[PDB]
Amino acid sequence: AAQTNAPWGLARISSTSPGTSTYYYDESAGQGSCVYVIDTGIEASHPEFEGRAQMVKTYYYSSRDGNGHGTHCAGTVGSRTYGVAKKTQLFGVKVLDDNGSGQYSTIIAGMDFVASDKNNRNCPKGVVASLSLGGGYSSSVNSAAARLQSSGVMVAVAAGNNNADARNYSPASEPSVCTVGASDRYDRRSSFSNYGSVLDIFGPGTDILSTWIGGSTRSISGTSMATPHVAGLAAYLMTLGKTTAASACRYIADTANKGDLSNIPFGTVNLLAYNNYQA
Ligand SMILES: [Ca+2]
Ligand SMILES: [Cl-]
Repeated sequence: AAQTNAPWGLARISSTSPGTSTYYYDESAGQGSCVYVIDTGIEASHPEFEGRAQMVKTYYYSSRDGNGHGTHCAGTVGSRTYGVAKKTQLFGVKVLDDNGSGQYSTIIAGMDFVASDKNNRNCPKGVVASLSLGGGYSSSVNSAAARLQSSGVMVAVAAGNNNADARNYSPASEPSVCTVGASDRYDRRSSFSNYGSVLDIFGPGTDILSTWIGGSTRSISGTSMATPHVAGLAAYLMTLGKTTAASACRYIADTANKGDLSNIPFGTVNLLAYNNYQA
């Protein structure tokens, strides 16, 4: 399949070179997989989700995404126009308030929730969790992310946006999950992206167009935007049978575009998520 005039990041993950405009992908499109978006919620009614999104848990007064962030990230995972895995099932877990903030105890509880809830969902191609969130180092947060991964969920987490070593951020610094840095459309490390030995992969994160609340769309930037590219790529690759929840991060690193990014500090991977699609 090919999507012409795609958001740059979608085109990027299906090209060995920057600057293209068509997103090439197998039409299975993540069908049969499920991705939990652990965030501010998801506006499931957005036409771009086509009935494939639903809220399954909230830690606030409403399940409504009153911010937009969670809807944006969900859209990069799996919306029709803006998503990597256009036929996946999306599940929203609202651990962040409508200002985009959340307490660690709440974020932990939402991870544990997914580890259990997935046992009551039909996800025959597997389960992914996208965590476009985090703050400073916390062993308890890292342990929660490790638990979610061990339970059989492909965990993708944001590296953080401090132009600093991700070793001092959580859940970014948990080794056993997939820690995602951000790049721009010219294959530079995004100006804000964290780096370091714990990063597994880069994805597009500067000026990413996706869904927003109110049935809208907008472009924003962050390692929060890179993360759902990787989560969606994992779902896509799991539906194709190429990898599993346990092995998907490693598979994505194995198959990544290598040494194409600039301003990567020595000791950080120079690896850009790539679907290696061959019509
Ligand atoms: Ca890792
Ligand atoms: Cl709910």
